[PDB]
Amino acid sequence: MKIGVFDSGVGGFSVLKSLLKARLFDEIIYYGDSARVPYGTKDPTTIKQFGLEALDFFKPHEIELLIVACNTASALALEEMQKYSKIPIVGVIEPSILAIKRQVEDKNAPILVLGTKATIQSNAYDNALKQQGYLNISHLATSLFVPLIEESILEGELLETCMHYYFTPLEILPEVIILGCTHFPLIAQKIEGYFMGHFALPTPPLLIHSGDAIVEYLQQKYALKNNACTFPKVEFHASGDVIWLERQAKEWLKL
Amino acid sequence: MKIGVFDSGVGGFSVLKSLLKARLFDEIIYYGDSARVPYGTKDPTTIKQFGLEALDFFKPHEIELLIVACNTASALALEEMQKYSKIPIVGVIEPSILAIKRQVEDKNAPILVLGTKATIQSNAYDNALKQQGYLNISHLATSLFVPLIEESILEGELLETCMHYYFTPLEILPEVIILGCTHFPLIAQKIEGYFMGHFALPTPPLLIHSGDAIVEYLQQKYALPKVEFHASGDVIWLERQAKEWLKL
Ligand SMILES: CC(C)Cn1c(=O)n(C)c(=O)c2c(-c3ccncc3)n(Cc3cccc4ccccc34)nc21
Ligand SMILES: CC(C)Cn1c(=O)n(C)c(=O)c2c(-c3ccncc3)n(Cc3cccc4ccccc34)nc21
Ligand SMILES: N[C@H](CCC(=O)O)C(=O)O
Ligand SMILES: N[C@H](CCC(=O)O)C(=O)O
Repeated sequence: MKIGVFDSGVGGFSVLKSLLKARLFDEIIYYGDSARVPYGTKDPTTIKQFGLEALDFFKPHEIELLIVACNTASALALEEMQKYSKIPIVGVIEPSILAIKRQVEDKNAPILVLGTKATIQSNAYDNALKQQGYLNISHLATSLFVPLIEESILEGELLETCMHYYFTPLEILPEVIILGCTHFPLIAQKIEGYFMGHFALPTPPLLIHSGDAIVEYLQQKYALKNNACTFPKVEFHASGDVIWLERQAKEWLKL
Repeated sequence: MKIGVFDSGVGGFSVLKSLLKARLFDEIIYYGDSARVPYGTKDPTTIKQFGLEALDFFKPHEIELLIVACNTASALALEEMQKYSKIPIVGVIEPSILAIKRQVEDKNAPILVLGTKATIQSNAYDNALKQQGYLNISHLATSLFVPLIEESILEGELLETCMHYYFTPLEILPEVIILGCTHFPLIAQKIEGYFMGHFALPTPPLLIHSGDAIVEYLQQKYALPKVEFHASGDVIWLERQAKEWLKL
């Protein structure tokens, strides 16, 4: 089985890592639109066209399924992409909704959605959760987390101050935190730590990881038993910084 | 004269404002490639191509001269753009070098260049300054300044912490600081306040503004109001910003 993975850049690596461990596919074609990253600060119209152009990139690769690892693209371009695509396209939003549905029985549990400005503004998460019966939903566009993470500021006073900037205004004790952005898993522990040290939470909140969530979904939906190639063929492509992207793949994914 | 102004997005407003105040042109065609901003975080080969493509946008407008308000595009794509352009293309780097020549007589004056990662790695300013005889040139990529400014983090603890993160490691105290990025003028007084508050200085460092520098050059070189906005991203948003901040 040969599939594709699309993201605005290298961020999607966080989703790809999960996919690789789950041995769901024998071959993966990763494509990052690095020349235009980030997507999170842009509008729906622009994002949708980006999504459509991504489909064009994959046509020669003859993939049988496309994973939109980008949360922003999943929120703004997924519907349009699915409209014209002949192969199934799976985003990272619905899988997380289902993940929450399975592990969060209390419909009143306070849920906090974190993502880019575009993702949050879209209310993609909020709407899906409401449809599933959840009644305590809060969202925050922690936009600066993206560039900080890209500069590798994964700890220290600057990150702490940035988290403080976004989280201080919160008047809820989150029991569930959605890491609704490809970049957020890289500071998940820091985020959990902030809430445990700045709030009176009795126990750490449940963190929803987009990659683990989509893995769960794919296994069930497509009846995949984790028996694909052990050392799968993976290609990395991008609209820019491709040499760099390949280096990142070897350095962090050992591919 | 009818001219064009190019930037990766809305940032070029810092230059457009200077142009407008100087009442130099009868008509201006502003284009921000907001679908792909930022340029500063990307590699040179990508930025150069972005610049060439920008030229195509202005062709039907029949502009007489093009201003590249973007410091990053000025640093990386200007040479290539001028190669394939018949109309003059003026960037924001050389004009600043000239201003510095006029305002900084002391060749040993410590000069600090601030800009995007791409602009700083190009050594555009350093090379130009070296060529003109300056002996104490420093540079620093204050990358996070761009997104902080776009999110309107123009004061407070977060900006202070970010400036500290970038400035603390400096060993040389600048007497002159070049705001080599469209966004930096929005935190000019804060950058000024940082050095005045962290060191004992009788007078703040001289800040060089890209917009003011290019206005002087244009008046000089060209012995020198309809304004329309275009964008690869949300043009309506850009026009709304123009109405709010430029009253246009
Ligand atoms: C699959 C990842 C969990 C692996 N990984 C890290 O574990 N860790 C710990 C990483 O640090 C890492 C990095 C990394 C490399 C250089 N600078 C910042 C991050 N990168 C590349 C990278 C680059 C930019 C943004 C990214 C956003 C989301 C995932 C990866 C990103 N990958 C990293
Ligand atoms: C720079 C001045 C001509 C106008 N101006 C402000 O004075 N001031 C004080 C502004 O705040 C300003 C703003 C602004 C609007 C919304 N959020 C942040 C900044 N904007 C729009 C804007 C947006 C993003 C990045 C920009 C980078 C450089 C210049 C302007 C930018 N313009 C602002
Ligand atoms: N990939 C984006 C983050 C980076 C961007 O804004 O392009 C997301 O998951 O929302
Ligand atoms: N216009 C850029 C800043 C924004 C970007 O990186 O594109 C500059 O002047 O360097």
